[PDB]
Amino acid sequence: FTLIELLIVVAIIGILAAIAIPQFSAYRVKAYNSAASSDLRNLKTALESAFADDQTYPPES
Amino acid sequence: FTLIELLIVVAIIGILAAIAIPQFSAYRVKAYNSAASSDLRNLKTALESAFADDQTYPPES
Repeated sequence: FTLIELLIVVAIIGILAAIAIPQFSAYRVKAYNSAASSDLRNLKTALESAFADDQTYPPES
Repeated sequence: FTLIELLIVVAIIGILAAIAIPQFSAYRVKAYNSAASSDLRNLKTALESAFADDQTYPPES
């Protein structure tokens, strides 16, 4: 509308364009880690189930 | 909160929804089996007790 109105908008667009976007890197690597430790604690039950069938842990591959 | 925040959540919900759920089928069939072998080894003591009363194993049914 008025030149002064178009001077507040550009003064607010500048504000709302920098709101300290956080580093969402550590908060995701923790999920990837806790998939692998879960997966290992599960894998152990398969190994120690298979031993109590065969008196041996499985052959590799 | 922020669109980027709602992009990590959907990136973690996808992770924590696939954590390699193991096949809990063999680990239960072993229990059903070891009920029946226990039950037989017990049933034998009843048969060979009853013989030493009557000089005969029981009639069927």
